[PDB]
Amino acid sequence: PQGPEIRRAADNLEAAIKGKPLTDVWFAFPQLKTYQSQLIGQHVTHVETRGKALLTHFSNDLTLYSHNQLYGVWRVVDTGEEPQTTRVLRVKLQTADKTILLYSASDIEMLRPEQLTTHPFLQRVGPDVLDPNLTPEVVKERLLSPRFRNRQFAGLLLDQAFLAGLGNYLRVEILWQVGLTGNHKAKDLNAAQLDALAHALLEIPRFSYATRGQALFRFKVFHRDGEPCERCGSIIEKTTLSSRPFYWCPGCQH
DNA sequence: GGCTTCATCCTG
DNA sequence: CCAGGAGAAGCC
Ligand SMILES: [Zn+2]
Repeated sequence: PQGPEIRRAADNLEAAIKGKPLTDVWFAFPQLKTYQSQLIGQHVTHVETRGKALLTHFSNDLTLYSHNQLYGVWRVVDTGEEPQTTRVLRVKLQTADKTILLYSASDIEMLRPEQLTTHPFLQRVGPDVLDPNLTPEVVKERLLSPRFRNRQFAGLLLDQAFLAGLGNYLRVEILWQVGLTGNHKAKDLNAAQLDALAHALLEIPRFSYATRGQALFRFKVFHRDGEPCERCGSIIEKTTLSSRPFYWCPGCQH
């Protein structure tokens, strides 16, 4: 799961328990158990996302930081229910009527206020593609910046320092949308291409965020190797780029 | 810039 | 069943 999925989940967590007094708090990790007593009777004030980083803010200025990597997943349950599963529970934030459970995640930390700025991941993530304040021409500026203008898109679109929230599926769907392979640099695009890329970097993630869980978002190439491209009819192929699987259409990506 | 590595879950 | 496959940091 990447940005869009994490924000959908964060929205579900806030709907479940934002503002509601915690009646129980449980952490699997021994070093976090000390926060159990401290948080009972506090409440989540909001669940912030910074790309794939999920920050659950509490009313006593603590912030639970969690990153699902490839395997973590949140689930909202009615309080006291525990749908059977083989995943290991890692976090329970429980209120009178709704409880949220975080399973499998291994990167979980309790942050004090300073660390919202200094934590290693939070310190180096770039702007969030789902941030409404983030505009195409800002993305365009960033693409052309000295920092990123010479990066191949293959790696750049996975680098959370560039744009937070982008992941593999988004990488392939964005590059296909604008007809580019992974081996290009922002410096060598024409202005039309650059403008198309800057818009797709935002609109595709925002589209997935709005509709993936429900015109609606669909993969055009991701996991479609062997199928005919819906734009040009060519057969979508699967290779490896940036040591991650990569899908693309040889017929209309150049 | 290329691994090498960690981490959990699912499949094949 | 066991191995490989599926986000980010580390060590050159
Ligand atoms: Zn095509």
